[PDB]
Amino acid sequence: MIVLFVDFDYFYAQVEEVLNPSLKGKPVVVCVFSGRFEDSGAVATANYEARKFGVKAGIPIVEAKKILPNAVYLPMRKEVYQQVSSRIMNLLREYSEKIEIASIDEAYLDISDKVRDYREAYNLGLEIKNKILEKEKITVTVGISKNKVFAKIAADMAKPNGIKVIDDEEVKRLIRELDIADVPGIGNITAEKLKKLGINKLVDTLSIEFDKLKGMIGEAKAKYLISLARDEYNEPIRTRVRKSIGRIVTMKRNSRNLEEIKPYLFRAIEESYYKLDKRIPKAIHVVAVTEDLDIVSRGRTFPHGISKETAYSESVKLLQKILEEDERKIRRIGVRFSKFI
DNA sequence: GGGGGAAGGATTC
DNA sequence: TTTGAATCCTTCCCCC
Ligand SMILES: [Ca+2]
Ligand SMILES: [Ca+2]
Repeated sequence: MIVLFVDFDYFYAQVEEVLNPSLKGKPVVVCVFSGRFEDSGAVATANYEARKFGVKAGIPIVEAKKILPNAVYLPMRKEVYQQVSSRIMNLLREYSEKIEIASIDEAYLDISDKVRDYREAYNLGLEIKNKILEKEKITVTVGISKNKVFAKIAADMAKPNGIKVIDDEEVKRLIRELDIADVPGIGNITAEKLKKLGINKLVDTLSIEFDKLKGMIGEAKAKYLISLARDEYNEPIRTRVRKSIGRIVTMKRNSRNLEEIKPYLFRAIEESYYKLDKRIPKAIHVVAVTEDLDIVSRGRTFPHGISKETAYSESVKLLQKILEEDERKIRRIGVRFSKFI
């Protein structure tokens, strides 16, 4: 199998630049404002000018403004980025029928039946890159290798505006020398636990005791890392169906007062249904963030799709159940819909 | 013992 | 560490 992964560079920020080129060269920070106060919320993403100084995905807006008070701060316009994204993906479906859209700015192309060797893969890469730069003025990074994971790792090493192949020889090497925390799917919480087992490289999972690994990171991740270590990575390039849609919102102030919360909940539901757009869910879950930033949710599943009225009544019950089973005040309330027809 | 599916906390981005 | 959106993934429970 030959895999070509495409990762759009600092995507949200890059899109704002394209729609307004005068932003080029300037640090641009795309933000998601929470509303509890002035500048409340986190940064979704920033261009490289802003990242050189620490401003990156996740840092509070307030802190980003302390570092770069004159940077350009823009509100997240997901709808716009999604449309630009869809056009780019469609350009990609032209280089292969077997494409997996892993997210708004990532896609995996199984190009076996399109190229014979990496040289030809690399060259198809350049085509793809140029086509996107020309057509949309968006720079992306291409990763090419034997499977989805190493094709992603190839992109991670070459971004931004890069292109990199990782052949079978580099893979065997990476299995030995790559820091495990750089393995797609392994996050901070799993990364640290792996350090607590003497595991820093993929190869290290082959010596530990399975039941010990299984019971520390989980049977799924365990089996996952072992398969990569034995270089037998098992999971093809399939489509991908967004399986859930929701919305969480922040309230002006905390409270466990049903009538105070309802307006927010109902707003979450309306926005949620706007996105559903033709998709009929069968399950609904209500989500609440307590005053001490703890998450709590309660959902229910039906044998038929959920009309908006049912969604309306059912969410009050779920919210009430929550308020009942938890004594803390609520800070944020949201809903989530899934199991579509 | 274990398939199958809901539920809801945990973790990844 | 805030701080949103979505999936991951143990776990509980019905029941053969
Ligand atoms: Ca990207
Ligand atoms: Ca991304």
